Amino acid sequence: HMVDLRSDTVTRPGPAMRRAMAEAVVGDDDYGEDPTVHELQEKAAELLGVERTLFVPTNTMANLISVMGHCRRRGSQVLLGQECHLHVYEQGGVAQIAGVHSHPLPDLPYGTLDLNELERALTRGSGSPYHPVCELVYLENTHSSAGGRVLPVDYLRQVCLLAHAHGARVHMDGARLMNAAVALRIPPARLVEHCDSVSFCFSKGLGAPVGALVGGSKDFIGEAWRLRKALGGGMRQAGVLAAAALVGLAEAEEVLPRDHENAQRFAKGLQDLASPICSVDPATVETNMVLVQVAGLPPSELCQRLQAVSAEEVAQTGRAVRVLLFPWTEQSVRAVWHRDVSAQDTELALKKWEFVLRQLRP
Amino acid sequence: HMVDLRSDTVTRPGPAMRRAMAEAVVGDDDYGEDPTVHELQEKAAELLGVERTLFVPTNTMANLISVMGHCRRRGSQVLLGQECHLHVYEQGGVAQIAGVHSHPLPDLPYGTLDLNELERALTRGSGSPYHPVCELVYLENTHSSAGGRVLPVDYLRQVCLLAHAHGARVHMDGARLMNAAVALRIPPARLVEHCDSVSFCFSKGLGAPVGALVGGSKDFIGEAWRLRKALGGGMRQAGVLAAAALVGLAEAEEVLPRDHENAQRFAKGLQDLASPICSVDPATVETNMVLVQVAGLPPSELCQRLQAVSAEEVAQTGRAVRVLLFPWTEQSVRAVWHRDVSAQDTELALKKWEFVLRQLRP
Amino acid sequence: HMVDLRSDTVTRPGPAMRRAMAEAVVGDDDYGEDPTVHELQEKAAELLGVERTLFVPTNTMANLISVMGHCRRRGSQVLLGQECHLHVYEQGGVAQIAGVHSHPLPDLPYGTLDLNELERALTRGSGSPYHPVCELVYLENTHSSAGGRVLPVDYLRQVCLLAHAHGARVHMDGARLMNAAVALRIPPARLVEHCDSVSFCFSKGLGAPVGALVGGSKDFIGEAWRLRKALGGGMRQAGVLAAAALVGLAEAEEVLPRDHENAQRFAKGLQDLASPICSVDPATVETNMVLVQVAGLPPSELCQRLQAVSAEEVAQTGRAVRVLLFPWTEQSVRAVWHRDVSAQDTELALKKWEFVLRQLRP
Amino acid sequence: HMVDLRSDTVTRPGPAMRRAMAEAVVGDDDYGEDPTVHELQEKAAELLGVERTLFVPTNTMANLISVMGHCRRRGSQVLLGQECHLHVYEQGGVAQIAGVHSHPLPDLPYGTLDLNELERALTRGSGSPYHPVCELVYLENTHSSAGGRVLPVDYLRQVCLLAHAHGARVHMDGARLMNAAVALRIPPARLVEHCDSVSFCFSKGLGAPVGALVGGSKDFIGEAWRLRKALGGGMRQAGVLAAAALVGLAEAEEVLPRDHENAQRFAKGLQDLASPICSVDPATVETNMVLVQVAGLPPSELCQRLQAVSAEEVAQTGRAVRVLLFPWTEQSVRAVWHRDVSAQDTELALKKWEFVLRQLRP
Repeated sequence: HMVDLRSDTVTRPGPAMRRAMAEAVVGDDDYGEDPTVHELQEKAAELLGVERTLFVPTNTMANLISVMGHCRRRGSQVLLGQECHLHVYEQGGVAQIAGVHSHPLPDLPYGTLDLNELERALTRGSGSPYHPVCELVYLENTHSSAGGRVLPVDYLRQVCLLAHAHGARVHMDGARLMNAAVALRIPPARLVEHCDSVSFCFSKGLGAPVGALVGGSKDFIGEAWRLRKALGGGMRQAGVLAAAALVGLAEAEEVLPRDHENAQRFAKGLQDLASPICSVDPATVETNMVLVQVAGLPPSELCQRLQAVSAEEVAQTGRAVRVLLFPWTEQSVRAVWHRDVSAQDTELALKKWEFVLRQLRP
Repeated sequence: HMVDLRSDTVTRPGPAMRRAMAEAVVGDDDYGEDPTVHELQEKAAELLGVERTLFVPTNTMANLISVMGHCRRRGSQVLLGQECHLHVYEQGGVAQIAGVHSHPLPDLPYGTLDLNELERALTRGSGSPYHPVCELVYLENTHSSAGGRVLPVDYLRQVCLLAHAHGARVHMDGARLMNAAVALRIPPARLVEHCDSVSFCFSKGLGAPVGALVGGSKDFIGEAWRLRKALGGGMRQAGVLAAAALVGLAEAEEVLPRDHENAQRFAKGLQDLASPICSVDPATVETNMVLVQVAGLPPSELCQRLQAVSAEEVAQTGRAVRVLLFPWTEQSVRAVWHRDVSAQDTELALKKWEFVLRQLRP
Repeated sequence: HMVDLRSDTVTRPGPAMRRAMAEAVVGDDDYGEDPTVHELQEKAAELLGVERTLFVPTNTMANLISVMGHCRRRGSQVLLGQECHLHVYEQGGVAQIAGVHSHPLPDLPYGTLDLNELERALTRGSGSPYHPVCELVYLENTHSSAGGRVLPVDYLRQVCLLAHAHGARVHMDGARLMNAAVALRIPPARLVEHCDSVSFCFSKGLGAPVGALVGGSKDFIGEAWRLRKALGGGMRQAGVLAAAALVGLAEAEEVLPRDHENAQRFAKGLQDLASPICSVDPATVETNMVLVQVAGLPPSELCQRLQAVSAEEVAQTGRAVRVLLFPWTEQSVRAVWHRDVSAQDTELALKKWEFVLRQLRP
Repeated sequence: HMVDLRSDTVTRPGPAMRRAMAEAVVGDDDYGEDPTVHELQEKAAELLGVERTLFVPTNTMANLISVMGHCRRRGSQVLLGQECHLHVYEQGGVAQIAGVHSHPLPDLPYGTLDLNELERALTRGSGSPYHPVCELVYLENTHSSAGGRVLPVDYLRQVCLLAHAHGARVHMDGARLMNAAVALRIPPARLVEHCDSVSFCFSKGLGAPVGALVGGSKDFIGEAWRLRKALGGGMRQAGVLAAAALVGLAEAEEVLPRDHENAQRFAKGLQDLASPICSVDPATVETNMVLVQVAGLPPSELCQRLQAVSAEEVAQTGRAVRVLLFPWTEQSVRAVWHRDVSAQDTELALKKWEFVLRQLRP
């Protein structure tokens, strides 16, 4: 048996999604003739509170388009977090493709940036010609590398006040924005109100196979089209993909709460083991991610043992469960939940974790 | 009734394709865990005679990845045609994204480049440090802007001899490579043998909704992966799209011959009208495209009249056919055939053309 | 004896220039505290009829700054000539540094672009989002590769009318602008009136060791400063160089006429030889350059023989003159005059040419 | 009277330098025909222990060329300090020109990078294709923003061991490398032994008006030539500037010690005042810079008062000294010494500082 908690991107299409793709009404999106893509873009615009949206192949391209759309001036700068996904896991595309300078600030704690450090940075070269012009403050909600932490609304409000005062825009990587809205029990628009543009990903917790989009004003999306075209994201009959994304958008408020509960149950379960090797504070499990601190064992070996199966596992547990995880830091692993991990899969992953921990107990 | 000959990208998925998408076995392609994508990449590699292939969202990204993969040296240059699709209809991405210099040579005649001009250009800065280093010769087969002209094998052989002598690679934009192979009645590999890398598009004549790929050696595709990632083409469960592309690849040798026949029938039909306004040489209709020369009427108005319907059309023709076309040059329009244009649609488009021509006859 | 006609860049500083450098009042130009640089920028602004000017190290950087200043929009395009210096002999910097697309048009004939082809190109993607936006028309006066041909004022007037109608700017590479003004016997401002920005080079015919500048409006030069800084052209005590440039600017109207006369004398002299190997039309020698057509001998060997000295040369000529020249095309060489080539040096170069031609006469 | 301690770039040429420029033997450097430039490049290569050197207009271009020379791979990364000059005061050229990603690490303390953080960063994506490839570790000696701190030899040795193990090169911004060599009383080559390439600036403490250069192997300088050309640093008769740089290179070991003594005298003098507003630890004044901590007064106003002159200054001091300084941080100012600040100017600047401090004493 397999329980894959490496990422929520591994979500596979359900039967309602598979039917929607085979029954999609499509056209050439490059000509603006795909009705299902237009339906997705209009519904997502209403959900996010933006004027327009633009369907793209990946959330990577959506972030890259947004940065290029705000930071067009030669000698522009993005203020972002040093552990945000754009700065670490996107090939440095801000530089090698957008040609924009990046100024990273510490964000590990709770995915938030120190408002004092952010103000000092926004003021350093706010008018001096010797410094690059900060045209964008880049935010990520939820913050992936911090464990799926939720950015509060008031923090988002303070960032926009600080950015819009120094003549900068605000973009929010909302690759897991619905995970944040459900955690706060607020409509997603309340978070997007405090930003100029937003990314939104269907291929993670929502369960769609392919797709993301850029949200913003008409003018910003108007120029996002040319950038999508130049990067090679201007597909033809994309309504096949948008049909599946429409299904996941409707099931979001019902599917995502179960991912948060399963992650919280796992964190509480690991805590109830009182192991001197693994330590988790369930109060830090805000969404679908659990960061487990490891001691005395390299995190890679913990993932290797949890993925392997032994005859003694079948003895003291009963089942043979292969738990898939990623080593995150030098002293921690990361578990991500999604709709293909059932609550019974979660209990089985807890039992595998008990067995592995016991077989190496100091 | 609608007969859309603007482009072969408007092909809509058939029932076999719609079923394949709903029945696709998928995984995360970013982890290399989608079996249907791997099946498409292996079959296409055997079809094209390359070591590996890499599925991408669009043929635009496939060309951009190839140029970036060959022209990485700072101060690199691409030798290409001044009417090739990359140089005209791709937002100048060779420059604004790849940062590579372009040297266009005349290609309008038959999509071919003068081998003397190509040799003189390859020799100008072949060793001088004052000139950019030519690292790629860019070819397009079939050539779109010239009317779908087929590049002969011997011409491809001479280009590689000239390019590989001066230390340059050869990439072939094969957005309509199967249209060329069927026209020559040869396996597609015979054309790809004379190039280092190749693009291949499923979303045109093959009929798939979304998808293209890069073909080449293992090492070239190995680095194409990082470039696909940075540009935002690294999708997750792309096996949904690759399932439809596998169907069109199997129906290619049976679907494309009908597109060439319908285009040839139309060109002969227009010729049998002997109109002093429209003139076509059917000998120039090598694939699925027909360039119609217009006189005394702006090509935009000809497209407007062919798209419109009048009561007199219903009189002298019987049916109300809306023929969709694009104005190509200042004195010509362009018609492109595909599997959604039936042979009976072709005859109806001929009758609409007769009516329009007669109602403005000088 | 050496007569170096390879280029007019080989001009060495005179005693008045050497004194001006040692007596220059200088400061930190980066702080705007060098008075001699400010004096040069103000005098050149009055000479060219622009609002401001910005001293730069090379004419290469001046052209690169101008292109970057006009073509900042992502997906911008420059319309230029396929034999202009920017497109051929500047490492493709428009692409690898500015990230701008280039659309070259034929200019070899007389350094001019066909106004019909220029209008058809400016109209192709003037409003379509599928094409790059043409934001600059790039002109070169005098045109180097064509033999120092002068662009007429009326042609410059027609280009601006055509460019400013389609929302594009006009930049003029005036690396040899004074050579054109003296040829037309008009103030240099009459040429710059028909452009938005201009380059101007002191290190060629004017005789300065180092220096060039960008001319334009206050706002354009204001942003040219940031670009000069980013490229590494923001020098400190540049008044040392600007002092020598001020001397050459004052001697221009007296030094350059002698270069045109010496070149014209050489062209007439070569014609009076009636050789079936070398042919020049003196009517094509508009400035300080002479293109000599060669037959039966590779142009490289002609340069080798003219540079070499034999005992038979000392016999039938009397002196041993080493004439330095560059092979230009496959059938032509290029001679460029400057202030370090005296009129007596010109006669000696004619005699060397007679001897070489006679010793291989068919 | 003026005492300008804003920067050491304000050094003006001396009479020996002014004579050297007027007596320089020059040629076209673009053709490699300037003997004085070749003399400077050979002497500097012997001084630095590198194979070749390449004269450039500014130290900004020298750093930009080096980064571009090492980080050519698409998706390359530079590891540097977040307060190094390249990352803060160079328009973000690593991004907007070189297209390279930057990973800044904390360096403020002593200009050094934590070897553990540097190892963790070099190991994160050392082999993973999901991360950019670190091809350069960027060091600055002396570190400007930290107060001219000297990087020890052993630290340089440990950085190269760590960088060369993970397949990265090491470049050292030696804008003030001679200030470090004199401080350590070691030949400059001992520092350059622990790097692959080096920058070296003549226009600061050495006193030359214009000039810098890149040092490295033959192959690295060979490609630096093409990059210098593309950026517009390929000057013609640069031997005018190289003659002055040769004079400053010979006077370095005699001029720079006086700048360190004057700075140390000032730091001790300010300390002997025991003011609760200004505080300096003379042990932190390693070279020609003094960072003065300010309290109760914004650093801009302290610079304003020290620059202004009052009748009460002429009373209690005797002279009217205008001390020029830059505000550095929110709580500190920065003073930089050079050969145009005499030791008697230093004492006068101390007396002005006493007067200003006393007139606002809490």
